[PDB]
Amino acid sequence: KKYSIGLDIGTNSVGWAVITDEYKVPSKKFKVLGNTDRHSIKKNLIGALLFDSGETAEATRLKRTARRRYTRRKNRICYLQEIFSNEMAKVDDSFFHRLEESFLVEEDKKHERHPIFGNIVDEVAYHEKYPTIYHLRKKLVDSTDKADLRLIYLALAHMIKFRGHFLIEGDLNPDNSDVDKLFIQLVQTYNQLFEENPINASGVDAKAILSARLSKSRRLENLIAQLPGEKKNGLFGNLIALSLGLTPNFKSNFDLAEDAKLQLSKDTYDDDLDNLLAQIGDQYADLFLAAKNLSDAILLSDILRVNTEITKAPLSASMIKRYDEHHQDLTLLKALVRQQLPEKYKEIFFDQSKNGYAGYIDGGASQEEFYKFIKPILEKMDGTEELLVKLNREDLLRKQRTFDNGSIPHQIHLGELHAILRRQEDFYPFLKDNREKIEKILTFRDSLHEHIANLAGSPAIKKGILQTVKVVDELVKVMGRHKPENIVIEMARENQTTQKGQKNSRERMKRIEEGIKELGSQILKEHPVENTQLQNEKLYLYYLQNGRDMYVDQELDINRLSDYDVDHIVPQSFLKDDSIDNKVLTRSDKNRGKSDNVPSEEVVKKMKNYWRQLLNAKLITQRKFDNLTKAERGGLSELDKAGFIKRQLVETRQITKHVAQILDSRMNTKYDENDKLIREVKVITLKSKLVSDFRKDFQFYKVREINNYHHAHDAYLNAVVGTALIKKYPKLESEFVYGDYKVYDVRKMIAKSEQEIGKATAKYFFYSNIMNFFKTEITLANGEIRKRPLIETNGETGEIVWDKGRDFATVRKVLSMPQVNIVKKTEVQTGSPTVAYSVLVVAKVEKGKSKKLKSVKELLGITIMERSSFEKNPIDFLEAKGYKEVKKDLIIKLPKYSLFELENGRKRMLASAGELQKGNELALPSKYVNFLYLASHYEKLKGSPEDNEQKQLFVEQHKHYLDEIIEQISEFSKRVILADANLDKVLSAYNKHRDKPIREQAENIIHLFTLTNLGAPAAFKYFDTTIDRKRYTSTKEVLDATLIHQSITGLYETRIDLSQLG
RNA sequence: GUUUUAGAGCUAUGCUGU
RNA sequence: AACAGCAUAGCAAGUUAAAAUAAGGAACUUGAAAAAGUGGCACCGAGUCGGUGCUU
Repeated sequence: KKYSIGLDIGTNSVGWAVITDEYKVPSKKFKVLGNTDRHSIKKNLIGALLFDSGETAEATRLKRTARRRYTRRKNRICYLQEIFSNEMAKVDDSFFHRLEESFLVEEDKKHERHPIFGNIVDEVAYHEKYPTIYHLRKKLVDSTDKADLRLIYLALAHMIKFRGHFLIEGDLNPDNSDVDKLFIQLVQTYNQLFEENPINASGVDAKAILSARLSKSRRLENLIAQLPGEKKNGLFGNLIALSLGLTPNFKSNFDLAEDAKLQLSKDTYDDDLDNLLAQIGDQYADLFLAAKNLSDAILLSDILRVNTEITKAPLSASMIKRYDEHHQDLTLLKALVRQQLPEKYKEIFFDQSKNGYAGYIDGGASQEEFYKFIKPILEKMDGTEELLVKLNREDLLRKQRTFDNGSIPHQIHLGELHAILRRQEDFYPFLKDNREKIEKILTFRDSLHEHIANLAGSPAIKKGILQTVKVVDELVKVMGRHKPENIVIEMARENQTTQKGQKNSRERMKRIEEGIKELGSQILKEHPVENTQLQNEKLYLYYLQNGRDMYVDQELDINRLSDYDVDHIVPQSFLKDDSIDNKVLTRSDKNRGKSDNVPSEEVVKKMKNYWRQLLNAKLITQRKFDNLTKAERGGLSELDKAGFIKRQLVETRQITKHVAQILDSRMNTKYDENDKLIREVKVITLKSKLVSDFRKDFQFYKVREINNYHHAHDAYLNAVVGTALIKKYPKLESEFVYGDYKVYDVRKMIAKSEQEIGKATAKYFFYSNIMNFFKTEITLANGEIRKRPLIETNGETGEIVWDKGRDFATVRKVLSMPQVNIVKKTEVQTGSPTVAYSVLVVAKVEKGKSKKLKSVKELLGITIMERSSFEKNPIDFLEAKGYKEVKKDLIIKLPKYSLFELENGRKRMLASAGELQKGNELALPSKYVNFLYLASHYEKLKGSPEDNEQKQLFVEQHKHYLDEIIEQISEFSKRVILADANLDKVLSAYNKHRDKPIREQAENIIHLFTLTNLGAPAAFKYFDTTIDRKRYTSTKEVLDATLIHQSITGLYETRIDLSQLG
């Protein structure tokens, strides 16, 4: 019908949900297979999937290769031959036959040994007049005389063999060229991916500093001599060092225990990069990928100082100049060494043993070794002017080919192709006809698996992408091959692992330190605060503010933190951002004025001076002070409004764009009479902050530890928000919906007056905050509350979008729904013996002294050295192992984590051949979940005072809710886990500590949820007592149990009963 | 970075041979 | 004499291109495999999902 699917892709889960126009989750029926009679079943459309990482055939069939690029080359040269064949059979004669047979010696040629034309004359003359290829190419470029079709063929083959990369899309231009703008892009990406400890480059002419002709060390040092805040050992210093050709290290910045050396010119680059990334984390995979575009530009600048003409390759001019210089130095050096200092001449030009000059040209000698060897002679030689500096400048006797013929955009090549074709349009009639096609093939650049492998990242995300694609295909096949109207994609942020929770504290500690030493106030001396206390927002802002209120000149008291209030410089009605850059402290928020704009001018005039000594201390940023004094330049403008719109609705991560492109290409396939792509399935991408604030605002709280439902919860919410946005603002689709859409402007979205023009024009909105229509009342910065219509409808078509009374109840029901599927992906592992996978075998064994045989079933563990021999002849294998009369048909392969269930619906998970794991999940009511979260967050409410006090009364009324949650876990434990002594200790301790404060009770109940937690048994702590794990050694009760084959998503289930077999 | 083939080497001396 | 192969003693000089790449001491069905397929529709309820109607 009308429906949608949200997704949330991470390293540990894939969520999925299905909604309708009213935002209801359908509930349907599916068939049951197996051997019992549990025919009736019915499920929801909400679930999640989990898989464990590790080396596996899946992890290998997503690897890196080259043979494929090589065969791409062979098919493209074959295509060249295909194009040339017909017109040569129509122009040349034995042209093609002689060129293929070139390896044969002069007794079986059956033709003439001169492949150029057929005479001995041209042959040597060819390279005599065209020694370096650039001669030939330049000749075609600026020559109007006739040429040989075969020489054009060879030249064209050369340019396509060395074509380049595709790291930049579109035609070349200053936007995607030059140096300074790319440096600006790098610093902007750094300053975006961090919120802390920034770097400001105010109009530094980076091109003149980086493109200057210096050594590989001095060019690094040159910019490092600026940017005071950073050091050469910093991450930025390592980045800039990497993007020139040195060998930096990656140890100290990421605190790793293994040395990491990486170099772009080195062949093994990507393998080291992805190993590093999979070690550290995938959020940082946007800082190295912005230096591979700066090093390319820098090398282009280094090679192309020249550009005498316009219709030439400046690289070609530079290269031919280099060859001429190489010849000239050949002659001079030759003369000097042979004449002036006659000895050692053989040692330099003929020895070839210690890699002299001839050894460097012909032998396996390297440039650095050659320079080291030739240093002493040049040092001790007389008349060495104009030579020594160019030695360590690396510009002596340079080969025309080095490690820099990859860094090379294909636009220069295609432009020279176009120039050559234009020069020779008419002589060959097919050149004009097929110029478009040859351009198309030489610019032209697979399958779903190959595209998934194409993204540069750790294998975890790639596995997640593959599983996402399979989940999408399954979901679209459930609904009768009907395509959706909206599919939101949203990335799952990784929660802090308590390691990065300290590093940010250290960074803000550095901030407060540098401010305190720059200014000189003894705030730290009067009050000692450590990083465990920097986590307090009000305290850290108090230290940021030196201890003085900014709207009124008076010192702030320390121990009256309850009375103070936190405000926003930008009112939340205009923009929703809560970070430190837009949070300040004051006695009361009533000093801002009576307007809704940035604060009044009457305040800034008084404490301008205070704000200068705040800003020059580097403790606040330029953008922060810009928002502080936004009122002096007129106020809010259309450019600023569009800026906030784009910051709130437009993404910056390219990997999300990549996966969105993958799904858009995979699903959207229909076309029209023209060559336009009919985009019937829209793909919408959002940030996490929207859903986070939605939950925080409308009290749909989420807890992660209780069970695995939160992934699917976020999956539902994201699609819910996305459909409302697309249905509310159709014209803003070009901002977040992917595709080549029609651009728009800033004048049509912004009105002139709030109440005098709002709701009186076709224009959408006036307040810059997009998410205001989610709410029912909009609070202003002055205390006035606005009223929104009960039913929200689109003014253009006339269709409703939002129902206040129905949608909230439906969403609350969806969150309170108790039956949500979770599934663990079963896989076979590929690659103190280790068991690859166990087997189930029925056979006859000897029990007693008379060797009397009886048929049994036992769990035998095949080792990793044994699986192939098991495959070849399991009958005699098991006969040698100790079994007799094995049933080949009844032998069933069992991998790790196979689902077994017993009476009363209890489920068990297999861990090894002699141990077991839990296999059931707890379901808890939404009200109890809410109470648990609120009790855990009594001090960390981080909300308005009225909401906070209402919540604490809510907590303190329902003191019995503790009693029936302890009850709830008790009967469930007695039902399933059967750990009697353990329940005995837990309830004894609980009755012991009944009267202790509700807070301290809360997190310890959360800890006690570990017994019901899914996975291997694990120890935990109560208030003061410890509980040790109870391994499930017995493996007999699984013999009469039942096998349930749980699917990839949980939709289809088939159950096999082990009691009937054997 | 690796392996072969084709890019007529010259002058003066001596040697074997067809 | 011409030429091939040798022992000299000196003099003039370098970057392109096809080829090669691994004997290394979830569950089910048809198919070797690439790959094809397998699980009905509405209503009222809601403790791991239940009931009713139509229809395979």
